[PDB]
Amino acid sequence: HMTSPFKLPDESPSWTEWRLHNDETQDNPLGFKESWGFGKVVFKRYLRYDRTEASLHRVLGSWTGDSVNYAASRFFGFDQIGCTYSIRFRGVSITVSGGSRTLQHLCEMAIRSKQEMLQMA
Amino acid sequence: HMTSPFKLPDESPSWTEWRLHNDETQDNPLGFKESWGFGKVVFKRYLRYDRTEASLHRVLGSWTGDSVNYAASRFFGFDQIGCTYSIRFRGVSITVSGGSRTLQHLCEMAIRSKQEMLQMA
RNA sequence: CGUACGCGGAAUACUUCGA
RNA sequence: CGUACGCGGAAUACUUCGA
Repeated sequence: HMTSPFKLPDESPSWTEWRLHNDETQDNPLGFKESWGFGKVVFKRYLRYDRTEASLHRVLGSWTGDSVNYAASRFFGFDQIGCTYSIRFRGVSITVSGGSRTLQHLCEMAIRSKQEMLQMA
Repeated sequence: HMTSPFKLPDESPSWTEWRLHNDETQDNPLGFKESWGFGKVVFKRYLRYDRTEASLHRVLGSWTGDSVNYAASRFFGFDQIGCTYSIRFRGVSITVSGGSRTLQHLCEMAIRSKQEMLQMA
């Protein structure tokens, strides 16, 4: 059981729920997918999002600079390792990548990209 | 001679200039690298940037939604193609990717990521 | 700054198979 | 929504070679 950088559990819909949603509505999916990779390990999350202020606040809390650093530090070594944050929403994907030594900046760019991605008209 | 999505020419420093800059100063490079890829074709640019308002204004003009769409449309076909914008600055890289059908949104996210990247403390 | 290459990881696009 | 795979492209990290 590795330590995840996420503070909220995964919310992936079952194949059935996904199908039901499809027949009900795309630019209106159940949510978005985001991931954090440290070296050879990747952690993923699908989170429900409905474009409301309440929902945006909730999902922006899925990870923080501190939770990412704590999870990432477990994989640090003599040499620098590759770190990456990815988020996909409505057909568009943004990936922020860099070496572990720039993790702080990586997280700053990651959270900003996340907010902009979710607040896309 | 293919049509580039860029409106400013490349400014890659020679090996000599780069070396001279190194001995003079990293979080203070001569500039940043950005690229636009449409299908199997990629266009690249290294642009000088000194963190000033004047410089930021200048480099944000290297491409627009219109110049990207005109360059990208040359590669459109029956099926959708993969499009990508990448920018690297001070050890951090941001890549915005998606299918050609989302190019408009891709460009919106790309320009925002570019501005945030260049205005990183 | 740039060139060629290898490994790992990742992203996107198209296609297909499986629930 | 998810799984496995192939091709192309791309990104990052480490290493090395070449200017």
